[PDB]
Amino acid sequence: MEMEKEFEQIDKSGSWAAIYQDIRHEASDFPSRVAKLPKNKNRNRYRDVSPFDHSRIKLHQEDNDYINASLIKMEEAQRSYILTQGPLPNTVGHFWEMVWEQKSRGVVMLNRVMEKGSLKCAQYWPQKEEKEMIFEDTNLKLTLISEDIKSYYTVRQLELENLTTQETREILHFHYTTWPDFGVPESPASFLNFLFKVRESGSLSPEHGPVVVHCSAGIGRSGTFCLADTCLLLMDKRKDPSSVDIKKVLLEMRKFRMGLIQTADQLRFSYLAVIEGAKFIMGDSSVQDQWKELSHED
Ligand SMILES: O=C(O)COc1cccc(Cl)c1
Repeated sequence: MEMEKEFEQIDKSGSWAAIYQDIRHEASDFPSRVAKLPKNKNRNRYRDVSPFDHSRIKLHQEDNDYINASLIKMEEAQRSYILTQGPLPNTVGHFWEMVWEQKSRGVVMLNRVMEKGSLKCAQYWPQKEEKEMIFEDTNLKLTLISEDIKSYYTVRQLELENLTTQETREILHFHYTTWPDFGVPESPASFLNFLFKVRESGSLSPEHGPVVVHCSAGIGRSGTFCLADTCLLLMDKRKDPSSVDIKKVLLEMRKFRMGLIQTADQLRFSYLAVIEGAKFIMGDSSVQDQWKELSHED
């Protein structure tokens, strides 16, 4: 079925939980043996969220190459993403090693450091220009260059230096600050405005390594971001945009990391975002300005 009227049909029939459970039943199951080795216990934030062996990112390090991160490679859309957990106190150095080794330009952060009164990830970037960070275990230095705080999100320019070679690179940090503690946003307008800002920066393009996207576990909000991006790219590429099947795209992405999209509410929101985004893309370009306005980012 098409998307927007499949949507109206699930809403009127109140069957989002059943649609979502079908996806959970059909999703791939692949081994994650490296993640479960005892030496890696303090490298995993959640015991039930692990990367598959076949798609895990390997650190370039002969002692222990493990990080809880997965490469999602979308063949038709010609986009790749790295999805990862929020860094832990003992993995912040590994995180920036991965960014360096995979040649990523952008990092997309969809959570706040504290939510629901508990810590959801480590403070893994510097908050003041004059107070840079040094990661001794991986020999990297990280400096804040500039910060632009808007109503729904913040963009930071960072400098990452490999202290072994004295090479330096510019990394862009895209921080969505307004996802509610419970549930999903009422309107996808600010999330789509945010996605388009990431796109406009070059961070998702083939001349760079894959963008790194994370939330707390790296499957729920993170899954919503790449599912919406990939579906919109396919609708632009194809002769028949109504042939994009969001459930089939989601199952393809779940070949590469478990558990993407964590609730039936997140699934419904993903439909909403793709539907609204397909109107602003057209051929209607003015819709982009509309989202910006409706997002009240100032
Ligand atoms: O389902 C659960 O309770 C555990 O898995 C997660 C933990 C934190 C965040 C997210 Cl999205 C999932």
